[PDB]
Amino acid sequence: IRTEKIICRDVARGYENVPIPCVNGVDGEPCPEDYKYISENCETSTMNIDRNITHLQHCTCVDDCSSSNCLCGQLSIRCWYDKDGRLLQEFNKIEPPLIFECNQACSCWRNCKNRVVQSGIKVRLQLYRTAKMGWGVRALQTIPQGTFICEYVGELISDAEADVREDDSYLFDLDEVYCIDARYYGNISRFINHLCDPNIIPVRVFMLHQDLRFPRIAFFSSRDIRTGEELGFDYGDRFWDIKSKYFTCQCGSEKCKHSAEAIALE
Amino acid sequence: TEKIICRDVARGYENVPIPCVNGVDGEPCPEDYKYISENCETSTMNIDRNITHLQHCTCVDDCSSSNCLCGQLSIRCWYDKDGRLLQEFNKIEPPLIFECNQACSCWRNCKNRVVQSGIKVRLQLYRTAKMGWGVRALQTIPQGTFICEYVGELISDAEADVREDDSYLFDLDEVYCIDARYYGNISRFINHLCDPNIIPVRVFMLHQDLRFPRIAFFSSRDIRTGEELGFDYGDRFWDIKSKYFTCQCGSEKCKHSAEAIALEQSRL
Ligand SMILES: C[S@@+](CC[C@H](N)C(=O)[O-])C[C@H]1O[C@@H](n2cnc3c(N)ncnc32)[C@H](O)[C@@H]1O
Ligand SMILES: C[S@@+](CC[C@H](N)C(=O)[O-])C[C@H]1O[C@@H](n2cnc3c(N)ncnc32)[C@H](O)[C@@H]1O
Ligand SMILES: [Zn+2]
Ligand SMILES: [Zn+2]
Ligand SMILES: [Zn+2]
Ligand SMILES: [Zn+2]
Ligand SMILES: [Zn+2]
Ligand SMILES: [Zn+2]
Ligand SMILES: [Zn+2]
Ligand SMILES: [Zn+2]
Repeated sequence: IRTEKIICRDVARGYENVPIPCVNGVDGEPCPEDYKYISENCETSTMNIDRNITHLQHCTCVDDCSSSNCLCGQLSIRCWYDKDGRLLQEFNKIEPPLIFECNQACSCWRNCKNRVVQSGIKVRLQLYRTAKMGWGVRALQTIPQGTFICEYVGELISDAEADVREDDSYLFDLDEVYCIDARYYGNISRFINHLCDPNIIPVRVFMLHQDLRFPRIAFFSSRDIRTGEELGFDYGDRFWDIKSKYFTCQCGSEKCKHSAEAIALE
Repeated sequence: TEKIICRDVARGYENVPIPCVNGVDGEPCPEDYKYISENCETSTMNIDRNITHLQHCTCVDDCSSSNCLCGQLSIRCWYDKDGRLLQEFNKIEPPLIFECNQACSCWRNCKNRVVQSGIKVRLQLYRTAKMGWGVRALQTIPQGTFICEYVGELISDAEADVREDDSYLFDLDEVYCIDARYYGNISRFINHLCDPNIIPVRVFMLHQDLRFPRIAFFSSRDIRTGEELGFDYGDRFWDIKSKYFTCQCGSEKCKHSAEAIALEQSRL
């Protein structure tokens, strides 16, 4: 009988607001050290991101940015965050709008109501060894629907650079066109597995800059997540049209659209 | 009577609030600039952010050993266990400090990350008797304590050479400058002292682009509660401004007062 061992107190090395421990109760695999944990996106070549402060769209708010006069919220029709920093129930979870958070050009304070993603991880997560999908990430607490979980962080690369990379299992497309590769450099999101019935959704967010070629990817719970539940987003059709050839989906859901049994039926 | 006219000039952007008071005159809270906690650009600066261009260390401890690569870049790490510059630190010609970064194998709480950890002392923007607004300590501050960074708009020497208001310029001696006139933090309000209690140190943290050192002020001696902060603006500042106004620091060591200018002119 295998018992669960704590093999890393924090894979983030103190860079997140909270520790992200690693456990393994399935096999002898030690803490993954085949990548560089980074808390924010990195560059390995000049991306020339527009960082000009005068190019920022910003609000003239003196309040906590909870009114309809907030220009930043208007950039997505309205601010989609409630008083608790959670996405509103009517938020389009299928085709989400671009979220424009407040920034350093806004007249408002750093603790206004339009600063959720820029404030970082608040929920307790754990890197753990799954039964059939290698490493995965699970909730250490109940997470209500619309809560910010974590950012998809990695190395920013061009569409051209992504097309010459051998290991394309940690790529996130920003559909100039750029990609986030978390193979060599990434955060806790590089470990999140694919679920055909996802419990998290990717949302394009803008904070310190508003260069539309480079949205930041924020994952929000798509529904209420129970304690001990594995996190999962939909990798999309590009990932599966390339990988189904080599392996099938092991999410074990009745709604599975990429398993060997799902393949045989279609 | 003293009046608290702003609870936080930084609008929650620093680790601690920086209130504004005025017990001297009717001057309202300054709003003729934009408070920013980190440097900005209003043109293409192209700061080298390439993570592979970062020199970094392989420490598995708290980077308190002489074997730390980042400390060696700085000759040695100059921070003690409490994050204060060592007594033997060169305050006249300070070395370039390379703090640890996102490429080092160490943790975010290692001993080589004082400046990137931000303001920890209680500061106050206040109205002075003779020099307009100033900044003072609301606590006693031991020698070698990190105070604040000189934050502003990054501009080239070419741009600094055509800007009209040069009263908030800090030269990074391609060369570049930090202009805190339109965009700046609490440091834009620090007055000149011929006998200063703070010193600027060039520091590298998230990038190691040598055109853009970040300017960190550290106390050059023990600072008492209520004491005004001041650094030496230097000879370029006073060689230009002495014609228009003289230094009011009041020190016996003053080199830029009407009396000091009168002595210098009769000499030359
Ligand atoms: C971004 S990585 C996720 C973390 C990965 N499990 C690890 O141990 O590094 C994606 C890879 O995990 C595995 N994986 C993720 N979701 C899966 C799924 N639904 N079914 C099967 N394998 C999956 C595949 O090996 C896939 O290429
Ligand atoms: C960077 S600003 C400092 C904050 C300024 N006192 C304010 O109220 O905005 C520098 C200017 O402050 C004044 N100043 C600073 N130190 C001074 C000194 N020792 N003597 C006289 N004026 C000084 C001069 O007007 C100088 O150009
Ligand atoms: Zn607003
Ligand atoms: Zn706001
Ligand atoms: Zn705003
Ligand atoms: Zn599936
Ligand atoms: Zn080190
Ligand atoms: Zn280091
Ligand atoms: Zn270190
Ligand atoms: Zn003086």
